[PDB]
Amino acid sequence: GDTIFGKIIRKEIPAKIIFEDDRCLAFHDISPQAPTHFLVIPKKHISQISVAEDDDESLLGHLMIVGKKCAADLGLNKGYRMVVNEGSDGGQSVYHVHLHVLGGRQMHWPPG
Amino acid sequence: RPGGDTIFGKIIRKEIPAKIIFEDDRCLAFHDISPQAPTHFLVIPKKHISQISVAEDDDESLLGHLMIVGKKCAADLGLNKGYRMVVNEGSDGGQSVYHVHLHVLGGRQMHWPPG
Ligand SMILES: O=C(NO)c1ccc(-c2[nH]c3ccccc3[n+]3cccc2-3)cc1
Repeated sequence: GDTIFGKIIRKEIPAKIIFEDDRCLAFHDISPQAPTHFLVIPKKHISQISVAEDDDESLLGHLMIVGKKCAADLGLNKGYRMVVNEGSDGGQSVYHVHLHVLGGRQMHWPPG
Repeated sequence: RPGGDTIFGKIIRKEIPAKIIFEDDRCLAFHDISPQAPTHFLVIPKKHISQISVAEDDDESLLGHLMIVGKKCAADLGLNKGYRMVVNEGSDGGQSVYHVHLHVLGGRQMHWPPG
């Protein structure tokens, strides 16, 4: 059940990597919807947040902490929006869990 | 007054009413008063963290717990077709209350971009 995000983690295709550790990867979105638009993904293949396990909690929190640290480092001092999409109604484009982080512009309401 | 005195702190302490979905020792899930989708609820920590930008490293498991509770709640509410989770930070993010909150929206097709 491989995805393009699997290929990015395995370094088989190019991505502009912002941050990496032993358990996650942050990289700029190829189809950016704001001046800054990046993704934070687990290296573990969790297909969708709906199937995340209880013992994934820390890992999921880690994505958010890394995301907020990356945002600060990228100069997003007026704020930002974090997004996780699930399933068809959520508009989940890739069946590998991913945290979007968008900023550098006013984000509007509703959030889609 | 633990929880702070944002509206969310008052909800945690049952000083202001809310439509509560789920509660444990770490968090509270309740319906949003100005819903942007057929289902729209919030998951908040009971610990007052003002915004994600000031979360501590040791808040990781708590932040994770918000998402796990969010996904469980979405399932329990019958959002079978999916949903969108949102955290807003600061002015550009449209953050309305300075107590960290995970929005969970579903029951309709969500569009792109997410605002
Ligand atoms: O000024 C605001 N937004 O721009 C604002 C933000 C939050 C509340 C608010 N949100 C609630 C969400 C869920 C349940 C109860 C809520 N609530 C009660 C009183 C204010 C308020 C009201 C206004």
